[PDB]
Order: sequence, then C-alpha cells, then structure tokens
Amino acid sequence: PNFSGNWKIIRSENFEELLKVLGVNVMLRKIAVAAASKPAVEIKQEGDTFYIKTSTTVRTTEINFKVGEEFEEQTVDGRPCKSLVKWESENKMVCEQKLLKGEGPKTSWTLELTNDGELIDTMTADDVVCTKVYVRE
Ligand SMILES: *C/C=C(C)/C=C/C=C1/N(C)c2ccccc2C1(C)C
Repeated sequence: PNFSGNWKIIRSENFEELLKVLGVNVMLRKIAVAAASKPAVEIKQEGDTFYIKTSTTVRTTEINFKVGEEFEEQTVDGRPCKSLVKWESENKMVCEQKLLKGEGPKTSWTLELTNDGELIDTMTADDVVCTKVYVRE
C-alpha cells in the first residue's frame, strides 16, 4: 500500500523520555516537546523510493531514500548517522541507524500503515520506545 500523504499527529507517547536516553539536556527538551514543535509529516512514495518531510512551526527536515540503499540523516538528537531501511512486511519498514562519529545509544525507527489508514512511527533508543500516530488530512 501507499504511505503518501500529508500526515497530522493524533497520538504521541513517551517522546520526552526518548530524548532523555539520547542525552538531550532539559532546556532543549522543553522546547522540543512544546506545541510549537508538534510535527507534521509529508510523504511522497513511488515504489521503494521515499521522500519524507518532517516540519514543525520552526523547523523543517527532508529525507530522501530508497529501501535497501544507505543514506545519511540525523538521529533524533541531531547526530549524523548512516541509515538503511528494509521492508519488515508489506506495510512496515524498519530503519537501522549507525552513528557517523562517536558512540551512543542504539537507535532505530519503524513506520507502518494500518488497514484503517493510521501511520505509526516508532522510535527506539536502547530500551526506550516512543510511538507517534498520524492520520491523513
Ligand atoms: C513528537 C511530539 C512533539 C515534538 C510535540 C508534541 C507536543 C504536544 N503537546 C504539547 C500537546 C498538547 C496536547 C496534545 C498533543 C500534544 C502534542 C503531543 C502534539
């Protein structure tokens, strides 16, 4: 199925805690979890090729990738990483990340589409999991 769309957040669980495991200091966390930082996600999918733009009121970030091909992005806390996405199933992709420099928590993300059209974004840092759920506007 098709991940394309303009997605708006309807659920967010455990995001502040993910930030703590990543070592984001408290001043930045308050900003990051504020409504001004609420994410909107735009996806354009063509087969295995994806464009994903994630924007807030003050920030915008775009990734471009094809499933199975390595690309560069940033960890949630903004460290450059090499990422690789694979299909876990027909409706679910999983991305492993490796830091370009230094050491840190093991991080990953997954995106999956439910039959009822919800987009579930899961982010992990070691033993902590954050889940965000979106629907199409
Ligand atoms: C991933 C979530 C981020 C970056 C921010 C979300 C913040 C909020 N806030 C402050 C809020 C208040 C009411 C309902 C929903 C939210 C949301 C989780 C968007």
